[PDB]
Amino acid sequence: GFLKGKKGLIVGVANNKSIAYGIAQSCFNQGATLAFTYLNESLEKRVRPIAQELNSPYVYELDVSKEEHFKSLYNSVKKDLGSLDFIVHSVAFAPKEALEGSLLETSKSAFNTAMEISVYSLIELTNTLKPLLNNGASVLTLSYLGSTKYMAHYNVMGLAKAALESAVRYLAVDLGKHHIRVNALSAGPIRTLASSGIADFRMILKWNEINAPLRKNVSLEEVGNAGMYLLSSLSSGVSGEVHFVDAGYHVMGMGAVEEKDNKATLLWDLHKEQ
Amino acid sequence: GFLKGKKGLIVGVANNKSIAYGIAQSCFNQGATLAFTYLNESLEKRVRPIAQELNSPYVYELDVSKEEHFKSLYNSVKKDLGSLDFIVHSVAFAPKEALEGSLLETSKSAFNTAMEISVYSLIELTNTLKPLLNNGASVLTLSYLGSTKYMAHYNVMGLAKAALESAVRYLAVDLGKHHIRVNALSAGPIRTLASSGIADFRMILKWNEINAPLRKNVSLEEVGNAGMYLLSSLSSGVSGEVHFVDAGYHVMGMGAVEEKDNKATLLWDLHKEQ
Amino acid sequence: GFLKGKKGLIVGVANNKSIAYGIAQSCFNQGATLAFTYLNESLEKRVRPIAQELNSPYVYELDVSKEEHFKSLYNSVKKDLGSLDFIVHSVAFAPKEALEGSLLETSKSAFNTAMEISVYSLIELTNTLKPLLNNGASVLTLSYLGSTKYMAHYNVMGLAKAALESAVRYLAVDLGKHHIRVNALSAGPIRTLASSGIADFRMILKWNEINAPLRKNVSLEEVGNAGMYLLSSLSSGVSGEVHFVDAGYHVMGMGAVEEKDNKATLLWDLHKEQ
Amino acid sequence: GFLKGKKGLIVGVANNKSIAYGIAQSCFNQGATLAFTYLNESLEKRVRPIAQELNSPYVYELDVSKEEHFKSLYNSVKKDLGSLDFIVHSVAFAPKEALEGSLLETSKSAFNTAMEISVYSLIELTNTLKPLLNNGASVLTLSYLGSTKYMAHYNVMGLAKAALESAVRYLAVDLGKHHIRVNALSAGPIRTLASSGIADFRMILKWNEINAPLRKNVSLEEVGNAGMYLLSSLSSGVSGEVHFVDAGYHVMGMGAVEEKDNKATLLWDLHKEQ
Ligand SMILES: NC(=O)c1ccc[n+]([C@@H]2O[C@H](COP(=O)([O-])OP(=O)(O)OC[C@H]3O[C@@H](n4cnc5c(N)ncnc54)[C@H](O)[C@@H]3O)[C@@H](O)[C@H]2O)c1
Ligand SMILES: NC(=O)c1ccc[n+]([C@@H]2O[C@H](COP(=O)([O-])OP(=O)(O)OC[C@H]3O[C@@H](n4cnc5c(N)ncnc54)[C@H](O)[C@@H]3O)[C@@H](O)[C@H]2O)c1
Ligand SMILES: NC(=O)c1ccc[n+]([C@@H]2O[C@H](COP(=O)([O-])OP(=O)(O)OC[C@H]3O[C@@H](n4cnc5c(N)ncnc54)[C@H](O)[C@@H]3O)[C@@H](O)[C@H]2O)c1
Ligand SMILES: NC(=O)c1ccc[n+]([C@@H]2O[C@H](COP(=O)([O-])OP(=O)(O)OC[C@H]3O[C@@H](n4cnc5c(N)ncnc54)[C@H](O)[C@@H]3O)[C@@H](O)[C@H]2O)c1
Ligand SMILES: Oc1cc(Cl)ccc1Oc1ccc(Cl)cc1Cl
Ligand SMILES: Oc1cc(Cl)ccc1Oc1ccc(Cl)cc1Cl
Ligand SMILES: Oc1cc(Cl)ccc1Oc1ccc(Cl)cc1Cl
Ligand SMILES: Oc1cc(Cl)ccc1Oc1ccc(Cl)cc1Cl
Repeated sequence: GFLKGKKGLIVGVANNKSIAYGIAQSCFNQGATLAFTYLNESLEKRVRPIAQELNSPYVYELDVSKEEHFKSLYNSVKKDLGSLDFIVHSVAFAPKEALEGSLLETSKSAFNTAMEISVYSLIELTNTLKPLLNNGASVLTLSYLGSTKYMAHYNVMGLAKAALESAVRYLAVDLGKHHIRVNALSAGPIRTLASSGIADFRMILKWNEINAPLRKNVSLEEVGNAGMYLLSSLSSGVSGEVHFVDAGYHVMGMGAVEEKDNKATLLWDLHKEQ
Repeated sequence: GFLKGKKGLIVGVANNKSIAYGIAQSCFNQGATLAFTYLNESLEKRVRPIAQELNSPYVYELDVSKEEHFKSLYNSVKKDLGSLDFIVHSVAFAPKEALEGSLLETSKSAFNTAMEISVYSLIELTNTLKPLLNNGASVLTLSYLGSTKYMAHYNVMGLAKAALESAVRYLAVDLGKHHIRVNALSAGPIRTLASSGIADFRMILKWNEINAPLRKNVSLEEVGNAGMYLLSSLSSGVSGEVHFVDAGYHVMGMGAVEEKDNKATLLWDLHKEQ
Repeated sequence: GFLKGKKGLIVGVANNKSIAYGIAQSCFNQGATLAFTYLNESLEKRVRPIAQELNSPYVYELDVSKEEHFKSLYNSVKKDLGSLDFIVHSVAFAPKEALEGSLLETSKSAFNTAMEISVYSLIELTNTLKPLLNNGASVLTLSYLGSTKYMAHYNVMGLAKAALESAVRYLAVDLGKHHIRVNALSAGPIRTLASSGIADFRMILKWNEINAPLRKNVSLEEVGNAGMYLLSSLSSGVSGEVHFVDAGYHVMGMGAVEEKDNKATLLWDLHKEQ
Repeated sequence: GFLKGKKGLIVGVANNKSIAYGIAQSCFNQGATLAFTYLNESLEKRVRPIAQELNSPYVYELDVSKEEHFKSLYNSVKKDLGSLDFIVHSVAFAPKEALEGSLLETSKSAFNTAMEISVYSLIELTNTLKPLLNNGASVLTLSYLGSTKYMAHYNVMGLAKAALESAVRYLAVDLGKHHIRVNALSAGPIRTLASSGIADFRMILKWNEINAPLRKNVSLEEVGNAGMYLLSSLSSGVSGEVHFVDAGYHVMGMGAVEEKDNKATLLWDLHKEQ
C-alpha cells in the first residue's frame, strides 16, 4: 500500500464508528504501522480491541487537557516507535449547552474549554512530537463547514474550527521548512458517539443527504480514505488545504431543487416533509 | 448626516491613531452621539479629551477580562443614553512572544489570552448590551487578512481573527431575528499604538504599499469611512460581511509586476530594493 | 453629498425597478452629475423620464454587442461631460432556455452570448472610457452568489458572474496604478425586469427572505446605497472587492432554524410551507 | 490498484510532460484501461507512443472547437469501450497576446476563444459522453490559483478558470443525481509545452518555489497522484471540489520570511536575488 513502512499516531478513537477509526482502518489497509491514544480507562476499553484488530500493540493515554500526558507520549512513541511519519488529530469538545441555543449565551468557560480541547491541542500535540517527525510527515485534523458557514447551533464549535483551519495554515508554514505537511479534512455530518449527543442531529443528516450533490451521506469508509490519501505520499504536493469530503454539500448556495422542474420545488418539500 | 440622532458605543480607543477613533471621527461628522470606553486609568488620560473633542461626556471603564465591568457598562449607558444604535468592537490582545517566532511555540496561556480578549469579548460585549440595542442596530468588529491567509508572525492572532469572523457570522444569525446587524471590517496594515509595538511592522507596511493595487497604504480616514458605512443605515442590507478596506491588497496571488512589462519584474525589486 | 461635482456614467437602466436605477437614485441624492445609456428605443422610453427625474440631460444609445456604439459613447461623454469619476456596469443576459434546466444542455451559442454581454462588456466599456477617467474613478459592476455557489438553474449565468468577479480582480490591478478602483456589488435576489422573466423567481425570493439573517429581502434602496458607497470616496480604500448586499444571506450553510428550538425546526417548514 | 477494470478518457495530452499524462500515468499504475485524444495530426505523433506505452490502442481525434469531433468520440468510445468510468479534461487555450500586457486590451475575439476552448469544452465533453458514464463515474478538470486571485499576466485565462470552477460546481449538481462526481484540480506552476511558451514563466516558478510552504515546486507525479485520487473511488465522497496541489502555496497572504528573523526578511531577497 501507500503507507508501507510508515508509522503513524492516531488520536481520537472512542469506538469503531469514530472518524479516526475509519481513517485508521483505511491507513491499516495500506500497510501503515499504527499507534493509538485514549482519553480515559473507559474509552481504552474500546480503543484496545480496535487497536488489536489493526495489528497495533501501541496504546497510550492522552487527555489533551493534561500537559504531563504529552510528556509521557513523547517518551512512549520514541521508545516504541522511534519516529512518526503521520499524525491524526481527530479531537473536539465543548459543553453540551454551548451547542444548543445561541452563541450569545456562551459562557467564557465553555468558550475556553472548546478552544483549548479543539484547537490548542493540535498545537501542543504537533509541537510535542515535532522532533520525532520524519521528513515528509503529514499532520491531519478534522473540521466542518460550520467553520466558514453558519450551521444550526454549531455555535462556539464553529469559532473553534475556523481557528483550527487557520492554525492548519500557519502550522503548514512552520513545518513546511522541514518538509512536513498539514491539512484539515472537512467531513460532512456522520453518526458517531460525539454526534449522537447533539440535539436533532438526525435532521442535519437528512438535510445533507437530500440537498448534497451526490444525494447521500458520506460513509465512514469515504472519510477514512480521504484521510488516508491526505496522510500518504499520494498527496505530498498538498498542504495547508481544507479538503471537503461531504458528498459535495459545500457547493450548495441554497436547497436543492434541480430534480423537480414543473415549477421547481425544493427536494426537501418532497422528501421527509410533504 | 446618516447617523444623526444615532447613539453608538466605541470600544477600543487608545489614542488618536486607533482604528476605533477613525471610525468614531467619521461617525461624528455624520451626527452620531458617541460614548467611549477605556481599559485602565492610564488610557482614560487619552480617551477623555478625545471624547470631549467629539462632543462626548459619556466615558466608561471597560476591561473585557473583567466580567463585572460589563454589568456597569450596561447600567451606565442604560442610564445615560437609554439605548444603543451601534457598537464598535475594536479590541485585540496577545503576548508579545506569541506574535514572533512560530505558532508552534505558543503557550496554552497566550492562546487562551488571545482568544478571550480578541474574540469572546465580542460575545460578552454584545450579549450584555443586547436589550439596549434598538431595531436596526449595527455591530462592527475589526479583523485582518491574517485570519484566512498566512501573514508574517501573525501566528496566534490569525487563529483569533478566524474565530472572530466566524463569530460575526453566527452573531448575525442570532441577532438578525431582532433586526440587528453584525459585520467585520478587515482593514489593511496601518500604523497605530498596537501595531508600532509589533516586530518588523515597517516591512509588512511597505510590502502592502508596493504590492497593493492602489499602490499605497490605507489611511485612517478610509478605514473610518468604511466603518461608518457599515454602522449606518446605508448598509442596512449588509450583514455577516467581512469588508476589506485594504487598497485591494487582498486580491493579489503574488507580488505585483504590472507597470513594468519589459520582461516583467517584481515591483518590490524595483522599489526600495535595488 | 459625497458625490458633489462628481460625474458618472450609468449603464443598464431598463425601468424604475432596475438595480442601476437604485444606484442612480442614491448617487443623485449625493450631488452626482449623471449620464445614462439605453439598449434600444423601447427602453429609451423608460430611461428618458427617469433621466429627467434626476437632473440628467445626457442620454446615449448603447448595445454592448455593437462595437460602434462604444465609439459613439466615448465621443459623447468627452463632449458632454469631459470626464468620468465613476461608472456603473449593470448589464447581464442569456437566453431564457439557458436559465432553466441544467448547465449541461447549454448550447455553444448561448454560452458565448452570456459571456460576451455579461462579462466582456465590462472589459470593453472600461477600456473604451479609460482615457476619460479621472484619478480616483470608481468602476462598479453587479454579481450574484451564483458565481461561487450553486443556485437553482442560474447555470451559465453562474459561470459568467464568476468570470466577472475575476475580471473585477484583474481590472483593479490594471487600473489600480492610476488610482482607479474596481468593485462588484453582489446583490441578493430582488424583483426587476430581467428577474421577472426567470422561472420560479418567487421561490428564490421567498427562500432568501425566510432563511436570511435579517429575515427579509433587500430593498432596491439598500442596493443603491451600497453601490453609491462603493462609487464614492467613502470607499477610496476598497478595491477588487465583492461586496454582498443580501440581508446577510451569504453566511448561511443551510436553512435557518433558530427562532424555533423545541426540536429545532426549519423556518421554511413553518413559513409559506405549512 | 484502485482503478482496476476502470475505463477512462484522457483529453489533452501534448507530450510526456503534460499534466494529462502524469495523471494518466498514475491512473495506469492503478489498473485503469485508458483512452486518449489528440487535437491535430502533429500531436498524434506524440500521443500514439504515449498511449502505446500506457497499454492503450484507443487514440481518437478531438479538437474541442469542432462539434463533429464530439459525435465521433461518442461513437468511438461506445464501440471500442462500451462505457466510461472517468474523464480527464486537461485543455485550455487563449491567444498569446491575451496572456501578456493587460486584461484591458483583450479583444472580444480572444475572449471568446479562451472561454470556449477552456470552459465550454468541459460542458460539451461531459454532456456528449454522459450516456456512456457509469454510476460513480468521476470528471476531473485543471485550474489555477489565477481563477480567484491576481496572477501576473494571467488575465483572461483567469476569467476562464473562474467560470471553469463555477461550471465544476453546477455540473457536480447536474450529474450527482446520477452518482457522478465532478471536481477540479488546481495545480501549481509546472513545466509543460503550454507553460514553456508563457512570458517570464521561470520567475512565476522560482517565486512559488521560495514562497511555497513546502519550499519546492510540485512534480508531475504529485499532480498525477492527486488527480488519480480524485478520479478513483478513494474519493467517492468528494465532489464540486477545487483541490490544490501547489506545495501549499495558496495559503500565503504575503511573501515568505519565516526561517530568517534577524529583522524578518523576505526569503525572496535572499534566494536568487541579492
Ligand atoms: N461526526 C461528524 O459528523 C463530524 C463532522 C465534521 C468534523 N468532525 C470532527 O471529527 C472529530 C471527532 O470525531 P467524531 O465525530 O468521530 O467524534 P468521536 O466521539 O468519535 O471522536 C472524538 C474523540 O475525541 C476524544 N476527546 C474528547 N475530549 C478529549 C480530551 N480532553 N483529550 C483527549 N481526547 C478527547 C473523545 O474521547 C473521542 O474519542 C472532531 O474534530 C469533530 O469536530 C466530526
Ligand atoms: N493596526 C492595524 O494595522 C490593524 C489591522 C487589522 C486589524 N486591526 C484591529 O483593530 C483593532 C485595534 O485597533 P488598532 O490596531 O488601532 O490598535 P490600538 O492600539 O489603536 O487599539 C487596541 C485597543 O484594544 C484595547 N484593549 C486591549 N486589551 C484590552 C482589554 N483587556 N480590555 C479592554 N480593552 C483592551 C486597548 O485598550 C486599545 O484601545 C484590533 O481588533 C486589531 O486586531 C488593526
Ligand atoms: N435583480 C436581482 O435580484 C439581481 C441579483 C444579483 C445580480 N443582479 C445583476 O444586476 C444587473 C442588472 O440588474 P437588474 O436585475 O436590475 O436587471 P434589469 O433588467 O433591470 O437591467 C439589466 C440591463 O441590462 C441591459 N442589457 C441586456 N442586454 C444588453 C445588451 N446587449 N447591450 C446593452 N444592454 C443590455 C438591459 O437593457 C437592462 O437594462 C445584472 O448584472 C444582474 O446580473 C441582479
Ligand atoms: N502547467 C501549469 O503550471 C498549470 C498550472 C495550473 C493549471 N494548468 C492547466 O493544465 C491544463 C493543461 O495542461 P499543461 O499545463 O500540461 O499544458 P500542455 O501543453 O501539456 O496541455 C495543453 C493541451 O491542451 C490542448 N488543446 C488546446 N486547444 C485545444 C483544442 N481546441 N481542442 C483540443 N485540445 C486542445 C493541447 O493539445 C495540449 O495538449 C490546462 O487546463 C491548464 O490551464 C497548468
Ligand atoms: O465537529 C463536529 C461536527 C459535526 Cl457535524 C458533528 C460532530 C462534531 O464533533 C463534535 C461536535 C461537538 C462536540 Cl461537543 C464534540 C465533537 Cl467530537
Ligand atoms: O490585529 C492587528 C493586525 C495588524 Cl496588521 C496590526 C495590528 C493589529 O492589532 C493588534 C495586534 C496584536 C495585538 Cl497583541 C493587539 C492588537 Cl490591537
Ligand atoms: O444575475 C441575476 C441574479 C438574479 Cl437572483 C436575478 C436577476 C439577475 O440578472 C439577470 C439574470 C439573467 C438574465 Cl438573462 C438577465 C439578468 Cl439582468
Ligand atoms: O492555466 C495555466 C496556468 C499556468 Cl501557471 C501555466 C500553464 C497553464 O496552462 C495554459 C495557459 C495558457 C494557455 Cl494559452 C494554454 C494552457 Cl494549457
